[PDB]
Amino acid sequence: ADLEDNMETLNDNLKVIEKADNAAQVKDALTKMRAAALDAQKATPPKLEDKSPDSPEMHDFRHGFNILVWQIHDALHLANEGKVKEAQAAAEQLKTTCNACHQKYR
Amino acid sequence: ADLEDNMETLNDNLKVIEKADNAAQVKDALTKMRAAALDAQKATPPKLEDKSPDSPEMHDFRHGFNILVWQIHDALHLANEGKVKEAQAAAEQLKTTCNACHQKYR
Amino acid sequence: ADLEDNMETLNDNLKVIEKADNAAQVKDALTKMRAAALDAQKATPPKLEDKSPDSPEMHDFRHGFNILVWQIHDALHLANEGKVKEAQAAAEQLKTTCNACHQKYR
Ligand code: HEC
Ligand code: HEC
Ligand code: HEC
Ligand SMILES: [Ca+2]
Ligand SMILES: [Ca+2]
Ligand SMILES: [Ca+2]
Ligand SMILES: [Ca+2]
Ligand SMILES: [Ca+2]
Ligand SMILES: [Ca+2]
Ligand SMILES: [Ca+2]
Ligand SMILES: [Ca+2]
Ligand SMILES: [Ca+2]
Ligand SMILES: [Cu+2]
Repeated sequence: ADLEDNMETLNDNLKVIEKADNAAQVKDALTKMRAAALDAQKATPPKLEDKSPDSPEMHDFRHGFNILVWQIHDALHLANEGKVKEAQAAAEQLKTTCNACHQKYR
Repeated sequence: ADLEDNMETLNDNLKVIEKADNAAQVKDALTKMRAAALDAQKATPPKLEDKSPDSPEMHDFRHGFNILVWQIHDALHLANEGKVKEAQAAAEQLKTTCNACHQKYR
Repeated sequence: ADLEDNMETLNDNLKVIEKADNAAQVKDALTKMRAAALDAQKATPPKLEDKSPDSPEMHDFRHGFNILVWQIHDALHLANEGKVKEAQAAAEQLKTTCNACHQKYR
């Protein structure tokens, strides 16, 4: 997928996670987010097409998904255990990471 | 290790995983695959020696191991739990990822 | 944080882990190490300021944290399970990875 299909996959599944009722549904939505975040790590954001492919800011932009992918990983494991409320809370606190990168390059 | 020693480590341990009987053996072979996949992520594939070190295709080639390393991670956790059959099935479905990258740069 | 604040976070938490008594304390210190190791992956080490931003040695330097981040991950999961002694032993065997990179670029 391209960058914004991924971004609309991170967002849709955030709402799904906040509204889910069993482990399976949270586990399902986080698994999608992780694939999306990894695929996103390829792309070149609009704001940085006018700069060099290995701009430091292009490296800052890839590092931001590592933070994100590692927090989906913790969230996912809570879900695999069945601590649904804890998994829901972890997913909710991802918006810090989404919106840190957002104000830089969005 | 170099690129093809790693590739022959991914392959040998695939057969090992498909033929194992306890959690320990699957866990052992997947742990080897993860080290191999990470070490592989360094290398420069033959097909891309004649292109620039930061070719997009050299970045596509490193991204492919992330997909791979993250699916070994799930497989490994099933094994740590003891769901041997589920871990065996996850390892089997890695060949999609092996052969996606393969037709591009192998 | 900058590179050496991260390095002094990896070190402080190593001692903390070796001296902890419950799962929670090990889990706490490893979680800090993982954030530190990821943040460190950005930086450019002193020894390699006088070389190109995408030196192979600058790529070797980022690969070293993957090895490190993936071994904190295993350690952390032992701690989440409550195998404190096993988690303590995993953290102790990280110094191989710390000191492999150290003799290259420290
Ligand atoms: C950088 C490391 C980012 C992280 C982490 C997240 N997002 Fe993101 N986002 C980023 C960029 C550069 C852009 C602009 C891309 C563009 O096409 O203009 C975006 C955009 C979005 C969007 C809008 C999609 C669209 O149709 O325009 C959404 C809905 C979005 N981002 C959501 C989102 C969520 C929920 C995140 C955390 C889970 C998240 N993003 C992380 C860069 C980055
Ligand atoms: C790219 C991201 C790859 C992934 C993921 C996997 N492989 Fe791979 N493989 C890749 C390249 C560029 C090459 C050519 C390297 C060369 O030395 O010519 C290969 C090669 C192999 C081989 C052959 C080893 C040899 O002696 O020539 C094998 C056995 C192999 N690959 C196996 C394999 C398996 C089982 C994978 C999934 C677990 C896998 N590879 C992933 C690139 C990539
Ligand atoms: C490279 C991939 C490294 C890994 C993995 C670890 N360290 Fe490291 N370390 C690295 C460099 C290039 C440097 C020099 C940076 C500098 O500021 O000079 C260091 C330095 C340290 C330090 C000293 C901090 C200071 O105030 O100078 C410490 C205490 C340290 N490193 C500890 C440490 C530990 C405990 C590690 C494993 C858990 C570890 N490092 C990994 C590069 C790399
Ligand atoms: Ca949209
Ligand atoms: Ca609900
Ligand atoms: Ca509901
Ligand atoms: Ca061979
Ligand atoms: Ca068998
Ligand atoms: Ca057998
Ligand atoms: Ca110091
Ligand atoms: Ca003690
Ligand atoms: Ca004590
Ligand atoms: Cu895990």
